[PDB]
Amino acid sequence: ESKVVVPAQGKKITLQNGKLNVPENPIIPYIEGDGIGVDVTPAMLKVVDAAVEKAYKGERKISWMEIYTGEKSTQVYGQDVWLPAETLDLIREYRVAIKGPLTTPVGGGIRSLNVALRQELDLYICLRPVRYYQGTPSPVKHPELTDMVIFRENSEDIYAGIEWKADSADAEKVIKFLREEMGVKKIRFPEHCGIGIKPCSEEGTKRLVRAAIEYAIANDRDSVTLVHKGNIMKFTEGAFKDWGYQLAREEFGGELIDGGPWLKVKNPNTGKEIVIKDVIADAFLQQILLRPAEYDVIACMNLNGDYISDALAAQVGGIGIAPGANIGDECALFEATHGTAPKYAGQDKVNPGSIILSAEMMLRHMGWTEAADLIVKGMEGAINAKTVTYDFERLMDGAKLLKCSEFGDAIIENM
Amino acid sequence: ESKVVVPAQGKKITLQNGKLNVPENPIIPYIEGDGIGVDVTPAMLKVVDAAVEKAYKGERKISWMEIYTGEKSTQVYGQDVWLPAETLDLIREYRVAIKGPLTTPVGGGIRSLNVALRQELDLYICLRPVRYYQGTPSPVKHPELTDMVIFRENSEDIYAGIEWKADSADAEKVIKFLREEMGVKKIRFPEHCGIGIKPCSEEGTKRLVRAAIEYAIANDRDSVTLVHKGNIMKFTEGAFKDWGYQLAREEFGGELIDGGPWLKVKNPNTGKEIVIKDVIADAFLQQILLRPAEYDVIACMNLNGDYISDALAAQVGGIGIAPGANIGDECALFEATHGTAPKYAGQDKVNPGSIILSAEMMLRHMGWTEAADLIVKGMEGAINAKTVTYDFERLMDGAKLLKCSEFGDAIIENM
Ligand SMILES: NC(=S)c1ccc[n+]([C@@H]2O[C@H](COP(=O)([O-])OP(=O)(O)OC[C@H]3O[C@@H](n4cnc5c(N)ncnc54)[C@H](OP(=O)(O)O)[C@@H]3O)[C@@H](O)[C@H]2O)c1
Ligand SMILES: NC(=S)c1ccc[n+]([C@@H]2O[C@H](COP(=O)([O-])OP(=O)(O)OC[C@H]3O[C@@H](n4cnc5c(N)ncnc54)[C@H](OP(=O)(O)O)[C@@H]3O)[C@@H](O)[C@H]2O)c1
Ligand SMILES: [Ca+2]
Ligand SMILES: [Ca+2]
Repeated sequence: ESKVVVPAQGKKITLQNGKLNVPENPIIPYIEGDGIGVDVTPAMLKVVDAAVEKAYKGERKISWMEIYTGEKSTQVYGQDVWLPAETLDLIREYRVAIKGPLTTPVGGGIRSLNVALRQELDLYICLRPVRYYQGTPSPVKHPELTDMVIFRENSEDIYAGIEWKADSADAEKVIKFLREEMGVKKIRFPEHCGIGIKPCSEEGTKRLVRAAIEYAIANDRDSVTLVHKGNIMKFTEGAFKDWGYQLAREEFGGELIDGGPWLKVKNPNTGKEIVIKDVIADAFLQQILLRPAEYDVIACMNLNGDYISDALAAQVGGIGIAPGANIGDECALFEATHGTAPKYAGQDKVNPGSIILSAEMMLRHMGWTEAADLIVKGMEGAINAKTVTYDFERLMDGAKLLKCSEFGDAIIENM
Repeated sequence: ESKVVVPAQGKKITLQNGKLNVPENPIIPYIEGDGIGVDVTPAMLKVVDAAVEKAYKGERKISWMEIYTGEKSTQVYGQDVWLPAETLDLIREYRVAIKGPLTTPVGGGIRSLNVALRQELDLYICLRPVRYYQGTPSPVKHPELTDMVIFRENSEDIYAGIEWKADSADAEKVIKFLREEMGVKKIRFPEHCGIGIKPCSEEGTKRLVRAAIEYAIANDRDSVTLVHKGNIMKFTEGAFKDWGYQLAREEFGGELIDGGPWLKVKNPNTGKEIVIKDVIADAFLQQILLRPAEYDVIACMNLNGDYISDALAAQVGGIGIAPGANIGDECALFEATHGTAPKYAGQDKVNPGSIILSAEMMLRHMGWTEAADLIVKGMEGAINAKTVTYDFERLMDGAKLLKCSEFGDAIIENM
């Protein structure tokens, strides 16, 4: 049977014509998450409820509905149930959901549950905004210069999970086919050799870049940068870059700037010129440290987006406070972006900032911008007050050490 | 015919039993490089000659021999000669060589000439040391904490150059084979889809990691860190990690630290315990900013090494002064690690620091440690004197602006 309880009071969010219809009493599924999920999720629930309560004076209220994935799912549904079918059904049915960090088992041939959720629900946009909160300790001199939004492709690239183990019958079969049927001469050592496949498609690329450009338009951003390693991977990474520029030209009236290759796209709402440009991935990892102010919206493939989002989070001292969304055409899943940190689980110690800012993204996605703004306001005030969790406090002079739950309260206090 | 002139005075370096036999008058092939190669290469030649002259009081002298690759090769050997066979022969024959940056053409289906040199000569180690020079402007607060040596695998990974263009007959053929014969269900969009292949082998992994560990032993370093994304790419990146730890156990008496997974390897020369450990790639890009002091020698695959070496160079304000070597069992090629920057070519403007420090690596590789030490000493003094090229000067208060050639002289002045 199902162990999920549909809330008595509460109504389902619907989708008509690519627009969400959010009732005053939306049911929002949430996954508590394993490890420190037990610490950060309740802090998130309280902070969100408070922002919603304050923003709309009791007129609106989320009906939270617990659903399962990860270690907790095995405890609820039994031994080998890490990702129950009903969880996929419920996220699609209720349109908007949030999760803590997840335990994926090792030794049982199971692939990342985070990636499973993204792929099964076709949540092809991994959306990671990275900004600086004044007062956050940072290893760089000018973290305030970083204000970027990463659009990471979620459905393709080496993340597809297509690979075969060295010395397996399947690997030999693939290698045999490549060498004998495809005439491949470039495998340096064809014995005891693992093999992985990297796909990149026009449709996959264009739906991702389309979203990145519409976002820049909607939020009056200054540029979209395609980041790629196309000089070495001509037909995957290079094709991503070419398809990206082509989409700009074909759907958004992009026009050559000078002799190229950059394009200008006219914001139909503000008349601002949005620059469409590109940077090679290795150079980009240097540019985000050396010239962060020159970058805004980023569009890139799965693996590059993984690396870029994490490298940027570290700049802004945001390793434990980086928000994230996974968005598709039919539903969306917001998430803590850190791991399960089991050594601290239950100690009410870790930073709930990441999952709280993903909840800020969730509220904004719902059109509840007022409540979202209150969360941003609360976060800004609490950090500026130097009333923070251990991860910040240990890097600061004369700050005040707060528990996880207490930092949640400090956010509410600063709304 | 050949347009290379073998120097009248000078003798060939030989190799016996994995040990270089370097005469007092070694012939060293060099490739000038395109674009700013014309600026940085002569500065390198002068600085090296001066260090060698001073170190050994005229007893030793390099006989430089120009050889060709890139744009200059087409001017010397004709239209489509970007990489003449003789260049590969000469680098292998003379054992040690150095190059400026290279022009690879676009639009002619030619792959990276840098990668061509590495693969054709089986230079399977890309060696990139990253340290801080006092006085260098840096975007981070504590660049002095960064002192790492990157061992980047050079012969495998997606760099192999194995891929087919979307909509090509070959791509369809591969995709057909994967779906129908291999039962692949994970290609999200199989139409208009480019495909690349990622190989990783036991032999490829182990020769790279073996070198990294022998280096840590020889240079009394504190740890070797395997960096990988093995949680997503189990059979390539994950296999690299497993093979790395296994090599440590099997060849260097690595023993479990606590419950693992880290190992300790006893330095047979100093008795120091070298830690063998591992970090996931996205987290590692955060750790190099947040905990740089915890890292020393790094061993990783081709693409990850590309990104890591560049991200680290940016930390230490070393984007134009990062040295690099490509080392195999039979020869070695030292290189400027920046591009050709054609907008400045011939202006005697850019930083020759990168190619000069690669020449420092070359001299050290030759066993000429005294001359190498003089280059390090000169570089340290010149930068500390704030007498530097435009790339440093523009980031500094009250420094003195020097031309490329003049910075070369300043290095000599500080020896
Ligand atoms: N099979 C599983 S579950 C698996 C395995 C590997 C990777 N991953 C994935 O890779 C990512 C990293 O996970 P992981 O397991 O390797 O890292 P974790 O062990 O979960 O966390 C590593 C460290 O990050 C810091 N940290 C994490 N969350 C924090 C918070 N909210 N506040 C303050 N500090 C925090 C803590 O650092 P300090 O100890 O220094 O304070 C913690 O010890 C996650 O997305 C995870 O899903 C998953
Ligand atoms: N087909 C070819 S040749 C190709 C194409 C793409 C990439 N690549 C490879 O990718 C890497 C980057 O090359 P690229 O062509 O994209 O970059 P480049 O145009 O060669 O250089 C880009 C910028 O880097 C800075 N720079 C480079 N060398 C410097 C030095 N010695 N001193 C001071 N500043 C320096 C300059 O920045 P500022 O203008 O700000 O002062 C320069 O404008 C190279 O390894 C290259 O081989 C090659
Ligand atoms: Ca990540
Ligand atoms: Ca590079």
